[PDB]
Amino acid sequence: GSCKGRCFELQEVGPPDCRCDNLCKSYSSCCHDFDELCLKTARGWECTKDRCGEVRNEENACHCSEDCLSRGDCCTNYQVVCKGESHWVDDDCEEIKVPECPAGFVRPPLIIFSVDGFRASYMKKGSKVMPNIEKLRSCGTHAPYMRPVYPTKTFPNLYTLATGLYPESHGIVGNSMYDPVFDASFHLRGREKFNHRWWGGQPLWITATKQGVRAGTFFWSVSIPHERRILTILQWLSLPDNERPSVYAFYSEQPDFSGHKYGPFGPEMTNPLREIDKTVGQLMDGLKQLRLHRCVNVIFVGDHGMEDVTCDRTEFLSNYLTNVDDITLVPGTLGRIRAKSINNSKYDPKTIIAALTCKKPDQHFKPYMKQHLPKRLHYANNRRIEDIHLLVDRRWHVARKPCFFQGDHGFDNKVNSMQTVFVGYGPTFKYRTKVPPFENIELYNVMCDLLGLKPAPNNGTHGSLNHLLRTNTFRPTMPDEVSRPNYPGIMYLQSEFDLGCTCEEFNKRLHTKGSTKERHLLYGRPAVLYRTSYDILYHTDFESGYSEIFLMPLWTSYTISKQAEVSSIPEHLTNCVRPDVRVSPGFSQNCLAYKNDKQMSYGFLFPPYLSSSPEAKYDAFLVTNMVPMYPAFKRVWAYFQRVLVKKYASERNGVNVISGPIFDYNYDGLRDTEDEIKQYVEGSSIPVPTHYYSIITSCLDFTQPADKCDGPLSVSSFILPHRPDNDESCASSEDESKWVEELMKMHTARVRDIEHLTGLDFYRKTSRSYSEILTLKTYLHTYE
Ligand SMILES: CC(C)CCC[C@@H](C)[C@H]1CC[C@H]2[C@@H]3[C@H](O)C=C4C[C@@H](O)CC[C@]4(C)[C@H]3CC[C@]12C
Ligand SMILES: *[C@@H]1O[C@H](CO)[C@@H](O[C@@H]2O[C@H](CO)[C@@H](O)[C@H](O)[C@H]2NC(C)=O)[C@H](O)[C@H]1NC(C)=O
Ligand SMILES: [Ca+2]
Ligand code: NA
Ligand code: NA
Ligand SMILES: [Zn+2]
Ligand SMILES: [Zn+2]
Repeated sequence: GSCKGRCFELQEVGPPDCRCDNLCKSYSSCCHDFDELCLKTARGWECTKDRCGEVRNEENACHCSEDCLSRGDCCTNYQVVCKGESHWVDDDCEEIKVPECPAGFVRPPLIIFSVDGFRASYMKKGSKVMPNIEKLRSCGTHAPYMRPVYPTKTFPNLYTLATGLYPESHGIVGNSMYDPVFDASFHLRGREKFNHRWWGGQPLWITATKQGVRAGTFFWSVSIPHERRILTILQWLSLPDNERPSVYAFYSEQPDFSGHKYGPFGPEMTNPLREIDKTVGQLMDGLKQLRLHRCVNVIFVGDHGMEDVTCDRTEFLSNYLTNVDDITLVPGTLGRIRAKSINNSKYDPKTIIAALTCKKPDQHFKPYMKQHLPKRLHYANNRRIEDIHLLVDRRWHVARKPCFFQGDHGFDNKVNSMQTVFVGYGPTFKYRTKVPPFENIELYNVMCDLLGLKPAPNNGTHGSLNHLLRTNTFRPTMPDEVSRPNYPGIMYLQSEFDLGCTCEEFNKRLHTKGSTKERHLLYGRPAVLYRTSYDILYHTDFESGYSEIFLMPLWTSYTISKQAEVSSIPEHLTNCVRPDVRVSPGFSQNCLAYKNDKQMSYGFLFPPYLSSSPEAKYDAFLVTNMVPMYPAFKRVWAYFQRVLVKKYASERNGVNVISGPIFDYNYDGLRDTEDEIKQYVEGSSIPVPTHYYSIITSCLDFTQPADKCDGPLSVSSFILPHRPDNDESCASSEDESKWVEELMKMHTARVRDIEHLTGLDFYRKTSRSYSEILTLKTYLHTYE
C-alpha cells in the first residue's frame, strides 16, 4: 500500500486500495506517499555542470547520474550539458526514409502531443518564439490549419480526435450536458464525467488494446506538472519490451488558459507559447537521448482556437423573453435552451424560437431548432442536444440575465479564429511537406494506420489523408453500384398522359444518346449505393437520374460555360409542365397535387433560364425535371438558378453543376428510407425534401475551362434547408442580392456530406487517383 517503485504505473489498481497512476489525484485516491515519491521537484528540470556524474539522490526531480539513461529519468539536457551533444533543435532536418528504432522496438511508437486552444495563426510567430515547433513544422508534414468539430470546446474535440466520430455520435456533445435518460448532468469539473455511461464510440486507446497494442495512460491530473508528464513518457519508453506501450499522449492546458485571460493576440501570449515550445524541446531532447528521435511518430495537434470575447459583449435572454425563470440555458459562446421543470404546457419551444428571431437590428445570435442547423455541423442526432440552439456571433456571449476573461471559443467551426493546428513528424510522415487543411474527424484513421490498427467504424474518410504519409497501409477502393440505371427510350404517346396541366414530332434525335454525356457528365455518372429503380434521362442541356420511387430526380447534371447567356421564362411558358414520354404515368408527378396543396408549389432542377436555345428550353418544363418547392424557398432557388450559377461560371471559367433533393426527416445525416419520409404533397405519394443540394465543380487551373480540365478539380457545395419561410434570414425583405448568397455560405457542405444524405457516389470517372478524389470530397469551401 504505497508508491515505492509504482509511480505512474501503467496498470490501474481496483478499489479500495490506493493508486499511483496518472489519474489517482483526479479520483482523490492516491497513496499517502504519492506526492512524496512521484511528484519530485527538487533542483528543477535541468542538469547543470556541477551535477554531471553525481551519485543518485532519489529526492531530485530528474537526474544527472550514469544510471539515468537506462531508467529514462535523466533531465532532458543531460547529454548537452554533460556529454557535449547539441540540442535537437540545432540539428538540421534529415529525411527519415525508414524508421531507425533501437533494439526491442517492433513498430515506431506514436506520441500524441495535444495543446489546448492552440490557434492556427500562432504558427506565424515563427522560430523566434517557437524554434522547436517550427523545426517540426518545417522538417515534417503540416497543414495551414486543421478544422475542429462544433462545438469548438475542449471535451467534444478531444474525444472526436480519439474516436473519429462527430460529437452527436460519440455522445460528448459539450463540456456541460444533461441526459434525460440518465437524469444526470455531465460537467468539466466534478466526478460524474468519470462514469463510463457518457462515452460512446471506441477511442484509440481501446482500439489499440483490443488489437494487442499497449497504450500509455492518455490523461493527466492537472496537479502533475508538464515536465513530469514528459519524463513519465520517457521512463515508460525505457521499459522492457512486454511492459512498453506503443502509443502515448501528452495534454497541455496552455495556450488555452492564457488565451482565456488575455485573449488570442495579447502580448501576454508570447510567454505561454515559449513554455509550450520549451516543453516540445524537452520531449525531442529526451527522445534524442534514448535514440528514439528518428523512430517515434509525433503528432502536434490542437483541439480548437480562441477568439476575443469580453463581458461587455454579452447578449441576455431576459432582453428577449419575459419568462427566463421557466427555462434552463447552457450559456456562453453557444446557447442550448431547455424547460426548467418537466410537465409544462406553458413551455412551447416554437414560441421561444419566434421570440428570439430577428428582434433587434444588431442581434448577435441566431436561434434554431436543432434539425434546422447547417448540416455541416452534424449537431442534431443525440438526446443530449437540446431542441433549441443558439448560434452566437464570433466575439460574443449569451447569458440568461444580468473583466477577468478576454478570450473564449466554442463558436461555429468554420470561423477562422476557431481553426487549430496539425503537424506530423517521424519516419511514416512525409518530409518537408505541406498538405491542404482538413477536419479533425480524419485523424483517428491516420493514427490507426500509424499503429497498424484496423479503425473502428468512424466519420473520417479512410484514404483521404494518404497524401500525408510516406507509405500507406490502407488502399481505398471505390464502392460498387447497388442499382444499375435503366435507359428508357420513347415508349408512350403524349395523348395517353393526363397529369392535369396545360403546356418533337419532326425531331427523331430528340433526347437521344449523343454528346450529352461528354458535355454535361464530366466526371462520370453518379453511382447509386442503395437498392432502388431509376432511369437515366438525356437532354440537350442536362442529364438526370430520375427515381421511379420518389417520382423525381435523385441528381441532375449540367455544365454552364463562362460565355453562357441567361434568358427569361416566356409569359406563355410560365405555368407550363410537359409529360415525359420516356417515363410512365404511374411513375410521374401530377400538377393536380400542387393545386390541392396551398402551401406547396414547384420548381425545376435544371433552370429554364440557362437553356441553350428556344427549342431546348422546352426540356426544362418536363414533369421529370420538376420538384416540390415552398414559395419562400423558390425566392432562394430562382435567384441561385437565374443569377448565381452564371456568376460562378463567369468567375470560375465555366462550372459543372449537380443538383438534387435530400430527405433527412430523422436528422441523422443519412439518406431516409421511404418509411422515414414524414411529409408528402397533398393527397399524393410525392415526398417533400428536407433539403436541396448542389455541387459546383470546375478546374483548379482556372485558365482551363471546366469541360477541358486536365489537372485537379475545385469544388464548392451546399445543402439548403427546404423551409416554408425565410425566418433564418433577417434581411429577406430586401433584394435577393442582399441575403441569398449569405444563406448559401452558411449552408456550405462537403461532397461527402451530400453522399451520406443521398446514397450517391460522385467523381467516379476522372483522370485523378481515388485518393485525391477522397480529399476533394472532404473539402469544405469556408468563405473566410
Ligand atoms: C484531469 C481530467 C480532465 C482527466 C479526466 C479523464 C477522463 C475524461 C477519462 C479517464 C478514464 C476515461 C475512460 C477510460 O479510458 C475507458 C473508457 C472505455 C471506452 O470504451 C470509452 C471511453 C472511456 C469510458 C474513457 C472516457 C474518458 C475517461 C473517463
Ligand atoms: C458516423 O459514424 C457512425 C459510426 O460509423 C455512424 O453511426 C452508425 O450508424 C449506423 C447506421 O445508422 C448504425 O448501424 C450504428 O449503430 C451507428 N454506430 C455508431 C457507433 O454510432 C454515423 O451514422 C456516422 N455519421 C454520419 C453523419 O455519417
Ligand atoms: Ca435520415
Ligand atoms: Na400551390
Ligand atoms: Na426573414
Ligand atoms: Zn480546449
Ligand atoms: Zn478553453
